[PDB]
Amino acid sequence: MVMSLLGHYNNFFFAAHLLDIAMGVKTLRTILSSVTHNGKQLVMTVGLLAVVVYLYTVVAFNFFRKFYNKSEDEDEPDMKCDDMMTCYLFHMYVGVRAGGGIGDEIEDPAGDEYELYRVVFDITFFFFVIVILLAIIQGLIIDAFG
Amino acid sequence: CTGNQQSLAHSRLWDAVVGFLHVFAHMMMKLAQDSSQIELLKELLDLQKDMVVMLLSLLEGNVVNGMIARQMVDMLVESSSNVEMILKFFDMFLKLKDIVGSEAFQDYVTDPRGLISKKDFQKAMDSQKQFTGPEIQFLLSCSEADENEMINFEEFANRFQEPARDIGFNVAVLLTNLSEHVPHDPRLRNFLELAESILEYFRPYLGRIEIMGASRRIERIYFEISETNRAQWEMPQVKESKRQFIFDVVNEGGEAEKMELFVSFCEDTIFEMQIAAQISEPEFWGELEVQRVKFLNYLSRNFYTLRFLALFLAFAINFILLFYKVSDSPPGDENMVYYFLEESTGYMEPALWCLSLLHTLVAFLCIIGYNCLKVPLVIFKREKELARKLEFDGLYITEQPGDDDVKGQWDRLVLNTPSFPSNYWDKFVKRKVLDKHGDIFGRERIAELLGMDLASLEITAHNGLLTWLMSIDVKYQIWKFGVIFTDNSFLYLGWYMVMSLLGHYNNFFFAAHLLDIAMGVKTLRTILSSVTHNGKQLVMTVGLLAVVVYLYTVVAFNFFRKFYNKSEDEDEPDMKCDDMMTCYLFHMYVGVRAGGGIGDEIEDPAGDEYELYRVVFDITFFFFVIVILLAIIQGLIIDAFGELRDQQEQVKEDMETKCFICGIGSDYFDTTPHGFETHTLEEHNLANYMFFLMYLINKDETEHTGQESYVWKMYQERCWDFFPAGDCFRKQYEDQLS
Amino acid sequence: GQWDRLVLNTPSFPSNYWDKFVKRKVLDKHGDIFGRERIAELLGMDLAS
Amino acid sequence: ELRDQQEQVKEDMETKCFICGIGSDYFDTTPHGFETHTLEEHNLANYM
Ligand SMILES: Nc1ncnc2c1ncn2[C@@H]1O[C@H](COP(=O)(O)OP(=O)(O)OP(=O)(O)O)[C@@H](O)[C@H]1O
Ligand SMILES: Nc1ncnc2c1ncn2[C@@H]1O[C@H](COP(=O)(O)OP(=O)(O)OP(=O)(O)O)[C@@H](O)[C@H]1O
Ligand SMILES: [Ca+2]
Ligand SMILES: [Zn+2]
Ligand SMILES: [Zn+2]
Repeated sequence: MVMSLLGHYNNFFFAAHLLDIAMGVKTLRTILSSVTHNGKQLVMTVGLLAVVVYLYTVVAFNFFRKFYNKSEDEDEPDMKCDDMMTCYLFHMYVGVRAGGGIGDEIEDPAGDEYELYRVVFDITFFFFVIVILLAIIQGLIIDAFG
Repeated sequence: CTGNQQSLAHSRLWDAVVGFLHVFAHMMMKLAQDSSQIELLKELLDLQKDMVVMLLSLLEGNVVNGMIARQMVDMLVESSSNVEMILKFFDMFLKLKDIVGSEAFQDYVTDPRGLISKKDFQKAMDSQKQFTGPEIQFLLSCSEADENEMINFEEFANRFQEPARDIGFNVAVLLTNLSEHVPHDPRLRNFLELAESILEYFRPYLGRIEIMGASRRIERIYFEISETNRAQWEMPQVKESKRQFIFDVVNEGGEAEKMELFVSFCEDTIFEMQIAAQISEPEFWGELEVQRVKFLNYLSRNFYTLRFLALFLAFAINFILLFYKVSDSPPGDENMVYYFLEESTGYMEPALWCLSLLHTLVAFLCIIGYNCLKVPLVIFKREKELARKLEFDGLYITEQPGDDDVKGQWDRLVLNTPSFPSNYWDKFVKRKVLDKHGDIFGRERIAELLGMDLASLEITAHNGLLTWLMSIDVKYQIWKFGVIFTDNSFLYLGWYMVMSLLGHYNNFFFAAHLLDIAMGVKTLRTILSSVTHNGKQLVMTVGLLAVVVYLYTVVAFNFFRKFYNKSEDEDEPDMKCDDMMTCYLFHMYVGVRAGGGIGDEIEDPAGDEYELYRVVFDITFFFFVIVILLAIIQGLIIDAFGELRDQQEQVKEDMETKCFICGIGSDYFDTTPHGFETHTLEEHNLANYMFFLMYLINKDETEHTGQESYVWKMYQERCWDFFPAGDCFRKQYEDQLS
Repeated sequence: GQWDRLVLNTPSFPSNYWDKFVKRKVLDKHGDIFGRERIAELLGMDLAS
Repeated sequence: ELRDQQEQVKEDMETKCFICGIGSDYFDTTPHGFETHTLEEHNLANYM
């Protein structure tokens, strides 16, 4: 009722009533219940993912700072990792939505005296995050629903 | 002894007991009205306790409908006129103790010394209709009450509680035994109803053990559970250890050895309570020593809170470290200074500097607390296992270690040491093994191996700047240090402290403590365990993937070299595959991180005389790697995690249909309401068995009952035939004689 | 449990429950061992007078 | 399922007798009862 009242102030507030009452049906009621079913595990797994990516951010900030360049206009630097907050935000935002981890977005390490270290960095980021932690979260949600 | 039991049954003992009950019941009332002959009353109660002990002994091996039980119940119903007085004497003082200290009774006291001011004690006792006129008169008479009102309820209520506790417990045990053996007797129901006030009082103290009896039948055992033995059993650091023990026994314990593991757990938790006994708060050179001893107890008694404090410190340090910034110039070539981004307050840097120090201090305190708390447990377990291997299944005399386990070879060091059983209770294991194996094998060689003095020196028991610098067992200390360093928890704490120290060299080394201690929680602990659960399969699947990628690398190197070009700048070639190492690195690095295999990165083969071959190459690479091997690895990890989570629930749901001791749990005992709960909480309770073991250990050998001596003798020789088999005294007697 | 303490000592506590004599039942059950006057004050019913 | 079939055969013995049928619902009432019935009376190696 409160949001129905608020919908007169702005007509777009009636959109939430499309979702909030569609769950009153039987089939879609358990979809939301699945999220809160493993509530004590979802938040903790997300925290573990955040800690892991934080460790990767620390490693990248200390050593691989020169690779995080995202502009070529003679105003080149655009350093994604020149601040711990900025590097962590870059790793959060697009380091997991990418299909191959953080290695897809950064430049190639071919012949930069750190090629093996950065190859290990990218491979272990991909393996430990994309194909492990995301799969664990997916399995938690789907198994709770099942 | 059946003959003597029948001889006393068919004798004049019953008349003597009746007369004794009469005189005791009358003298208990007579002696309590003056508080001058208190010692005589205490001695009288002791003699009553001895008589009740004799009566209980008369019912040692009685059949459910035994003749001796019926004779005893006839004896009690013959002298009911005095048993009622005894029960009322107990109940009235129990009710007086309960009433005193409440609110209704406290509403009458107005004096400031704690005096009820007699002539208002009667009103206070009459407001709550519990006693009668004569009972209140008797209570008034038993009080001191000088100057016509001086009844000190604080001492009056507690005067008769301690002396009458033993006799009350003994008569409660006797009544419980008689009621549980002959239930079809209305002449005992009135006795039970009149004794409900003492029976309900000794509810938590009265144990109930069912054992395999001496000859052929299940017998019930009643004993006393000390208040301290139950207070320490309810400690938070005990329930989780019990749950871990059940987890291990149910999953990886199997059968035919459950009782041995249970007894070992009972001894381990007895040692745990022994450790916790001296950890309680009450507990020139001498003052410093006692102060140091007192100081080294706050860390041990409060050790997990230090772990939480270290976790909080690590989180705060990492949050502070999140503000680091790098620039080519100082805030005021290739400098690259790592300075701090002070947003609005300059106190962030001193806060980081201080937190770095307290983190290391807390880590050192944590490792000290672990050393003073959980190391004696593992030392005791190792010593006990070694001693019981030596004296029962001798491993360094008859057999030898198989050279495959480092534990057996390392345990050879602690032998021939003057202080080998420093933590184990048994200090005479060397003499036991010498007397057991010193005849078939060389007595002198066994004495040399165990390092004890020969029979010439130690024949029989005929009878600190220097102590801490000369009286040290170097060999024992080396063995203990090796055992401690082999422990996983000690290694983890040592690594924690080492990296805390290293964090002062570079502030970024505190980041690992963010992850390594977050796994101490329950939910995230199995996430890492899943990786090593399928350890023998993960590495091998990764090796298979590497071999497949190597085969594709060979095929690409031989034929499809011209396609691997990754530059267009008139310095074109940039051949990724012109060297087998480079081609393999290109395929492994980005051939699996791509969503469509290696075909996405290389150039198109459209119209190049190899279009079909390269199309097959790309399609089979994609299908065989991306959608098969990666899926297999993912399934391995997720299935290991799921089965690890499911094993934690299988052990939690297995008890609800099975009995931990006698076998069948709920297909025969749940036929009555709360039937499984009764069978668990009354007859077969593992905590009750542990309490019985503690009671036997604490009790003197000369005071052991026949069943207690039988159980103790079987325990000393490590035979568990006294534990209930698939029988619970109800399939034998209560099946027909309900 | 803490919020249920407000509904006590109310003239119309069992407004929906069928049993309107629960106060008298608990007074007759626990009014002897504990204070009858204090129980009446806690449950807010008129005293026996 | 290939991995699970290799585990089902490793747990069917622990409740059934390879020769006479019933394995543990009648012989485990005594301690080491299944072990005795396997190692003394009905042993396939002994039949070989
Ligand atoms: N001797 C026993 N025989 C059979 N089952 C038992 C025995 N002792 C305990 N159990 C099982 O354990 C249950 C109670 O013990 P458990 O420790 O599992 O639970 P809890 O008392 O709620 O836990 P806790 O005290 O550890 O917090 C019983 O309901 C029963 O299923
Ligand atoms: N005749 C039998 N009847 C029933 N079960 C049997 C019989 N023989 C063997 N078993 C089962 O097999 C188990 C022992 O044989 P098994 O080969 O499976 O194990 P193992 O001796 O540890 O292995 P191995 O000797 O092959 O290394 C017994 O515990 C029982 O479960
Ligand atoms: Ca004796
Ligand atoms: Zn049982
Ligand atoms: Zn068989």
